[PDB]
Amino acid sequence: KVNLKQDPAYQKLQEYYDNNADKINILQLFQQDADRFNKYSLRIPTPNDGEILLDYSKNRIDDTTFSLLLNLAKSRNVEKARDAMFAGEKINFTEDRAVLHVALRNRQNRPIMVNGKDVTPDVNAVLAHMKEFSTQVISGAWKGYTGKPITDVINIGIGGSDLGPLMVTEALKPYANHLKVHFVSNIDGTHLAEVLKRLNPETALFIIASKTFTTQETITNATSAKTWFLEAAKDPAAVSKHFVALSTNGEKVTAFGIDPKNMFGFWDWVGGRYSLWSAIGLSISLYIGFENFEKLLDGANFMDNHFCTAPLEKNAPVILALLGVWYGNFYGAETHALLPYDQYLHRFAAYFQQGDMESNGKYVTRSGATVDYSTGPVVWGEPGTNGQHAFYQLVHQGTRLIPCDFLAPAQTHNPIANGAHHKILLANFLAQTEALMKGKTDAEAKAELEKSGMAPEAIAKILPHKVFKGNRPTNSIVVKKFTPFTLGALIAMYEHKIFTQGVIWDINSFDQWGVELGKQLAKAIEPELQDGKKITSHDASTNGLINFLKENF
Amino acid sequence: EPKVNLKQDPAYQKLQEYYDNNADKINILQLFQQDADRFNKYSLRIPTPNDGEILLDYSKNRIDDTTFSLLLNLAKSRNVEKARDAMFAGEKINFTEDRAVLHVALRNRQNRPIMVNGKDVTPDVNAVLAHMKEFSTQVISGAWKGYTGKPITDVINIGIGGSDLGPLMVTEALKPYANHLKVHFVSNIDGTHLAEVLKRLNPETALFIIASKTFTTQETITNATSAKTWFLEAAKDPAAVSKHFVALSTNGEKVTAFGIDPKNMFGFWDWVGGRYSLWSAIGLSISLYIGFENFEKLLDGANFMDNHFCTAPLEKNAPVILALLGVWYGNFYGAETHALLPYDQYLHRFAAYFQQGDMESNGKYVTRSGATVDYSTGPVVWGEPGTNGQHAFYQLVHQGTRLIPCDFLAPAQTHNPIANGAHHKILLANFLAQTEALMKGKTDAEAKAELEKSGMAPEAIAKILPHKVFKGNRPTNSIVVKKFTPFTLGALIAMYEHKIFTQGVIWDINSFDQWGVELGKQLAKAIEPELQDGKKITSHDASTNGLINFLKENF
Repeated sequence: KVNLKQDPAYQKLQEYYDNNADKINILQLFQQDADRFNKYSLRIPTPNDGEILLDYSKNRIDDTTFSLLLNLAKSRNVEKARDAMFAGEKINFTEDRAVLHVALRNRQNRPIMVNGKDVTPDVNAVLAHMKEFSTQVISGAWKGYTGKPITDVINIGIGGSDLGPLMVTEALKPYANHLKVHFVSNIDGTHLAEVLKRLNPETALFIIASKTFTTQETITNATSAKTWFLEAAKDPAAVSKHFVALSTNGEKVTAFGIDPKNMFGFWDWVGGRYSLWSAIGLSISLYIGFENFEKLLDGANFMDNHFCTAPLEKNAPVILALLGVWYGNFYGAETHALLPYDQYLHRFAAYFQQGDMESNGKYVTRSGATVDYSTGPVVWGEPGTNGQHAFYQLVHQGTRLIPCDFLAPAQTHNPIANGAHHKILLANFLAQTEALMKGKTDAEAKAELEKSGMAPEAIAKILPHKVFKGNRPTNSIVVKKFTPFTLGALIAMYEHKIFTQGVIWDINSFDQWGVELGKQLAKAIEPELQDGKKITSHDASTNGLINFLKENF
Repeated sequence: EPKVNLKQDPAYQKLQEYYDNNADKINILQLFQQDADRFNKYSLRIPTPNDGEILLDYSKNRIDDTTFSLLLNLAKSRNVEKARDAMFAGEKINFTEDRAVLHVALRNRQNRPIMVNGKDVTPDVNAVLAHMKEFSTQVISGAWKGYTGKPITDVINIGIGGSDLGPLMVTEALKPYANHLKVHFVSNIDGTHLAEVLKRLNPETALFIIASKTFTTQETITNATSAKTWFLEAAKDPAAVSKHFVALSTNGEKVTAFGIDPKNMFGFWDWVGGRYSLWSAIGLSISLYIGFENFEKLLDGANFMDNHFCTAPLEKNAPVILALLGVWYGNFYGAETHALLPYDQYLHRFAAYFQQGDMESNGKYVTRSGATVDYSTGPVVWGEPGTNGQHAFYQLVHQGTRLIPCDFLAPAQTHNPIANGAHHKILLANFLAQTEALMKGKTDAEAKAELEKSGMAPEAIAKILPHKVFKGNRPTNSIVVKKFTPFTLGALIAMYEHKIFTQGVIWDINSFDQWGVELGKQLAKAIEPELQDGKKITSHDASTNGLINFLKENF
């Protein structure tokens, strides 16, 4: 696969950019084209959750740009790559592994082969186990060491074993049963300690989420949790009523004191940052029930089918991928913001900060060459209207191009004050994207200042500060309501956007070699922090930091 | 006193020429190889009276002695010291709004006179503080009763922007100092936010704090009126309102019309920016949660940093140093972002807070003279605490295509030394190793030597090798405190406040206004009636119409 800057489609986009960059103005495009919203929006009907609208019209694209972008998807063989993923080819080429999160939500049970065997029965067997356990815990059948029902579920995991379950349980809170859920991930003892203070050992269920069952942070947290537990329970045999594992290592799990009957497995073709759909989603199933966890899978499967069947010019993940490449590789924007106008989705941007950045924060191509072009952006955001009142000043009147995805539901789960709060929330959702596109010219701001009765000199002083240049691009995504289905569909849509960008950049979206160096160096430092001896083994900064911390232990 | 266009400033030109000649050659590791005294030269220890030293280690940066000199000349050329003194004197440096900028007066612990409109603001500041102290002790003690004669159990701050983020972030950061009160923060106009708090409350024992200067802020007042409605459904007595709602505000007319007694209005002043307001009456939720004595220590820490910023010569002045590094990376290397990475779960909202304080301050494009900038201003600020961030996005910081200066922060001591300190040792090892890694990287030779030592078939070594290389040369600041306490937190917040200020000075922008809010607010007001009415909407651009009409079909 040829270096991307020598790809003829990429070259054509560079030529066009170099000649037209500065002449693309979104408002002017709207003024000249009454069909613009119809042309650059996609409505995706669902069986039972309404339509999903993707409105990508407030972007710096016209007919020429859109064709040139589609042609880049074609020249980088996005469709072929997609089909390779879905067929279980070993597309994680540095680890020589398949990439099959889509198998976890294969609701049609189509055969998908790995090492000569269909994985569907294995996937479905884990799901049936999750369903049985969930019912046992939720119903009170599963009892603690003094014979009581569980009241609290504590997930302990890092990265992919934490963010997904945390984000989704917060997003789908209205669907919760009576169980309280807690998430521990930081090695910082604060994280565990503040959870344990809320708990009764007799009614607490811990879920230790780690494939290896040797991950440092998660095992340390797990063992500290066990120690606390046994201070209450005294009896090591009681650990098996209060600790279960999402893992492959039956020996280690058994040695920790978990019954291996309560080990929920998954596979090397499930990436951590694509894992919430697996056994890793057990805390989701427990919190909102298995039938809701299945609807989340259904939504994801729906989107997987859209990604597979929709032609490129009507394929939501592709179009999103292409827009990001446009802003990132041609306009040079470093970042991309996720702005859900929904407080429950407060951790959505954090979740994709991982799914996107850990996937596409790469620099080596499949041929082993180093890229000479931009790859993944810094992904960030806060839900509206909170972010709106924190940082939008800079999105409107700073020096930066920041493409933003604005998301909202038509309906709220909390229609307080006869719906009044939701109307205001949606008005802001709409107005901000309108504002970013349209801006406010010198003439418009001046006319306002005159009509307000300000004198000419005062108007001169303030006027430049009141001008909004606009032409700032946004996508708007609307659902009828955020439900397990529509959330699953959206998560999967972003998963496939990320995949498609990786294919264009010819990187490996599915490995993570970049975490190895810090892990090694941390292991080397651990023993040096065990006493007050002066450390000289590193560069002078690391040494100097270590000795300062020793003075202050 | 507008300044020359920054790219024309002779000190900025000198930097540009040096960057043009040396950007490709500056390698942090090499600079350590060649200067054994590097850590000593490019670090600062600031002793505090009771909280140990604060260490800023800025040695893992793409700077040599020439770079550092040239950056200091820029802070001189742009008159940072004069601009500081002007702020601290009460001059009207918020030039678009013609207002003073005096969050430093909120923590003026020495009671120095500070003049606004011919009057010392110090007595005013101190009266409000005295009031906050009296009220906080009354609520905390149980002496302040609800409408059925019970002590308060829950405190609900309602506010947006600067009336929320500071109190939220500081209560989370100082949670080990909390008393028995539960604190709640409602900010979003999204009904979910209020509703999920109200479910946990007993109207007999809940106290609401309505934080808004004008007392007209739409989202805050909508939330407040909904809370009041809930409240009165239970209390059924307009008089009960004054036992359960207080205001952080100066509009006594509107407060009192809401049902709050003006005795329970805690005022602040127009020279207090929202994003710099937690030190004022706006901090009442903090005072309530961790007690007034602790709130004063927070103030003391900020005052201590204010004094440092005033007295330290540029070359040993932490805010200025951090500001100048950020201009180096932003304006010369072109980096768009800056990451804040506290290795501290209590500080999980620290980056979020500085998203506002930095980006709403310096996300600006018009200079003091009214001219549009032709250089970059404020970066996108972002981050998550360690080690959470570490397992989310550090792949990209290590091996992506982007320069991302990061501030790593950690304490030598934890408030939660569980398992005999074992978690905190690991936490610290990661705090240290990550910046070491970012600086040192790992060459083809280093990677290959490791691979050789695993039983790796040479074929497989060759195919994996390039993926295992780390370019390194990625800069960081490391900030260490003895412990995150109210004082050390206050000092660090102020430090970043003064970083932001110094950058604003250099860029010749107004760090203290926020005219960028207005267009969106006006366009939302127009849309409101259109969401209610029956008609197909056609008054906007096709996208806004299309979105409206799709929403309307799904109502």
